[PDB]
Amino acid sequence: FKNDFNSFYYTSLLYLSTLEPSTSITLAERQQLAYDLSISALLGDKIYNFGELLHHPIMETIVNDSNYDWLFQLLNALTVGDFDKFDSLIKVQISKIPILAQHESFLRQKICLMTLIETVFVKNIRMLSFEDISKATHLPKDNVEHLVMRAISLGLLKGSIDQVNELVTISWVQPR
Repeated sequence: FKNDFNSFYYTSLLYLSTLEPSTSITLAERQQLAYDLSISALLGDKIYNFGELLHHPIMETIVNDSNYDWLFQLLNALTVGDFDKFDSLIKVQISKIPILAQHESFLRQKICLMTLIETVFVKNIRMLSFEDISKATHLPKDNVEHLVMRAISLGLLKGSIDQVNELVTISWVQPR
């Protein structure tokens, strides 16, 4: 309460940083911390990388036990923008989990935000069209403007939508 998930995630990582190697945390508490970090990233105002989380040694505690394999594979599918893997898990894990069901549209938007931002970064594209973005997000061209506008609200990039032309121009973006 009176927090954001990116902030909770950061405090959660910082707690590992402040602890001595003789950690009070256990394997069981690490499984819960790995889970909580990941749910926080899945709902994160500021997580865009995800790749560091997906390989942080904290996660060894769940992947080696298949403890939260569904959550891990969901955050993996976001990390690579793999809509088919994401959709196959979303088709089950949203329905079974009330927090994720409340955030169903946040999950499906975060993959879309991230897929575009990665594309713009790695392919070094600086002008795009609503068509290409719609292929990369599965939103219709008539709605995709609002998704990419929200990325600028999140402060991830410096760009301008050119919706009258069905276009976008980016000029800076956070590294993937």
